[PDB]
Amino acid sequence: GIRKLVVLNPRAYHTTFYLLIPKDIAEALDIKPDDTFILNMEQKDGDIVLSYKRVKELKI
Amino acid sequence: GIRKLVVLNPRATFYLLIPKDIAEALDIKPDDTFILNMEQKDGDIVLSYKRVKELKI
Repeated sequence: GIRKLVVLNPRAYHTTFYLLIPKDIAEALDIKPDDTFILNMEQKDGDIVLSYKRVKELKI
Repeated sequence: GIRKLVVLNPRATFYLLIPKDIAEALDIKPDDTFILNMEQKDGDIVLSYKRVKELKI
């Protein structure tokens, strides 16, 4: 009856934005800098969602 | 039958970029709040960052 959820803010650096990939999580799915993701804009109950899907075929 | 698409790589701590165009389109602001939901699909992971309202930080 309980779960941890991580909250975030975009990381700014015009202005470029990024989204952190939690330490512990990156280790679980063994995220490698060469991992390839395609991003899709989606929505749920009026809340925008940015889904980053990992597709191995796209690695180079 | 042609198409140009953007592919993203984790940029090292790793971060994922929010393409200028999408960021603008969705009016991303540095104080927006997102929760990170994970899902499995086509045999692989998905990092869904939902921009929520009823939360802060």
